[PDB]
Amino acid sequence: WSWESYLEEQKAITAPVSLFQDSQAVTHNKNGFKLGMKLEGIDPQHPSMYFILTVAEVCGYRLRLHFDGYSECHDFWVNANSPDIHPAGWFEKTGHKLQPPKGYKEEEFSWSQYLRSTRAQAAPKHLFVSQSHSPPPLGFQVGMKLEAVARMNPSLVCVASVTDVVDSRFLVHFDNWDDTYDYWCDPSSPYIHPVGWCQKQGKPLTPPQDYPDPDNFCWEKYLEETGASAVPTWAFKVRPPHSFLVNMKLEAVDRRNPALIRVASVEDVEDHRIKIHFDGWSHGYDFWIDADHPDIHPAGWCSKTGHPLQPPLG
Repeated sequence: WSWESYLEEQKAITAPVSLFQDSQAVTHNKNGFKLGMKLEGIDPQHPSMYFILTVAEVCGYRLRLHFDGYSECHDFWVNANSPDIHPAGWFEKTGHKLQPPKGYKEEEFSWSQYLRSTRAQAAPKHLFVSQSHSPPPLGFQVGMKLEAVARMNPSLVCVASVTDVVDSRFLVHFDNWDDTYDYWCDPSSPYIHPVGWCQKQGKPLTPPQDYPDPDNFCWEKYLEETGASAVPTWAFKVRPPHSFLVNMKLEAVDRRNPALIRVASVEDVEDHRIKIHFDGWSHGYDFWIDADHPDIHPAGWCSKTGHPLQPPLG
């Protein structure tokens, strides 16, 4: 099974490499991670928290991460060029807090001792794209407020704060709302707006949870109450809409079993998101995803990275 013949057969076209951020397209970097190596990384489900992680599996340019001491049903995949993982000792040097592996207390964890008691190695520093050596995102500092879209199913534009900054990105948090809604962005995200955007758009702004007298939430009053400043307008450099067109083919990670990447097709589009359909499967599986999501790639990504591509259901 090659893409050449599948295109010839379906009389289809692939989404050009130029439509992808090149972190989604780069295939020539070597994956240096090895089974057993230990490191630090955020919990996808709680992006504001850091844990000790172990490389559970290596496949192509990807790897499965395991929360030391916890159940294997929490393992998740990332690409080797993921900005959400860091080398051992990162949190300490960056002043971040670490959630100790199951069984330890924050006051009894030292990499030195830990590696020795587990007879393991820390993944070398030269594998991580993110280890705080980069220039912070311009104009976005911890404590600043803004309006951002929360994937609350359905989505809402809520009052939010920058609660963490790492290298070139920041973490958006929704005031007094559940932690799990946080997400890392950069200044060009299409989901963030400056304080006051909603009012100027004539849209409803969702105030903090249980904020007294929600109906009359007032940004100026709130910034006064918190002493927080608003992310300055100039800092927002929203990116242009993507140019993926319907029917273009590409490769996407199966979110029913992320260990697998299938042949995919653009089913529909919006300004910043595309709808994935896995060739040969029901449409019940279609799903929307941001155009810059790290789990979609140009055709041939698997082959070039040594990862198995699942052909359309035959």
